[PDB]
Amino acid sequence: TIQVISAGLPRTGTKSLKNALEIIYHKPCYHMFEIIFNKQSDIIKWQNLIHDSTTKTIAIYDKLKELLDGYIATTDLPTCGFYKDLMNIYPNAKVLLTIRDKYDWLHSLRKVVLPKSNDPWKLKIEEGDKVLGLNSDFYKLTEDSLKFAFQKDDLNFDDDQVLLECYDEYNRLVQETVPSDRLLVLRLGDGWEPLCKFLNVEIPNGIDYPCVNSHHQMTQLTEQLIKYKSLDAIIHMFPDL
Ligand SMILES: OCc1ccc(NC[C@@]2(Cc3cccc(C(F)(F)F)c3)CCN(Cc3c[nH]c4ccccc34)C2)cc1N(O)O
Ligand SMILES: Nc1ncnc2c1ncn2[C@@H]1O[C@H](COP(=O)(O)O)[C@@H](OP(=O)(O)O)[C@H]1O
Repeated sequence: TIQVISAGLPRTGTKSLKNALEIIYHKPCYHMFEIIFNKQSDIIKWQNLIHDSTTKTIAIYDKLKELLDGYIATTDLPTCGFYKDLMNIYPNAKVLLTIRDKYDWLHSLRKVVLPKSNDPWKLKIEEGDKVLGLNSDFYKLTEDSLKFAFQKDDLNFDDDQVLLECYDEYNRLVQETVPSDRLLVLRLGDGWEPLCKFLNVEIPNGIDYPCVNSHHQMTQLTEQLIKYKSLDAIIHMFPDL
């Protein structure tokens, strides 16, 4: 069952955290990679779960628990905006918030997750997405999960100023909302020490804190997917996946 709730937004180090939690607990962690490289069936389940935000709350909470059964932690979209509900469902779970410089975050988001509608790189991302078998339902899940995390009904995804404001507002509100001894804010570069002390575990012996999922590596993955049109053919070059 869930031991750690991760509230950090995509492109803040969530895959490195997922890897780190799996090293610490020796059990699997949710992350969107789980959805795309393992379980594309859960897309609609998240999308429908998102529209839901008393017998309404019990129905939502049971569907969250079923989606997360078998995992010890959640990172990344679409679980982000549910961090408060997860605190209620799992009262002993600790909460992590991965953060970084807002401009670095926005660039990383634009290059990997949510390119502008007139960015030429969007064309490549979409071509690689088809090689992975991702359809418009996945795109709507990404957009709706971000809107849900930001608590916005209407969001112009092409507006960087609004995304930067939403980023700062989201990170501030997590730090206001999570009881303070229940929260650890992790900045990129912090390493094992703050995470292991917060979780009260020993630092893993002789291994660096994970450094995975860079935009440089995602750009290479997209380029290789577009070139050969086969994930099986290229997976050997991307051992993290
Ligand atoms: O939770 C991490 C996360 C969750 C979901 C997604 N979906 C983003 C993508 C789809 C998309 C959505 C909206 C607009 C567009 C656009 F604009 F291109 F049309 C594309 C763009 C790239 N595609 C492959 C992929 C990259 N990473 C992934 C992680 C997991 C699963 C797949 C991917 C998915 C990305 C990430 N990140 O952070 O990578
Ligand atoms: N240990 C680490 N040190 C520095 N940056 C790290 C890191 N682990 C992950 N990152 C950065 O976190 C981002 C990935 O976050 P996520 O896994 O949530 O999608 C990437 O930013 P860049 O796109 O700027 O390279 C990646 O380089």
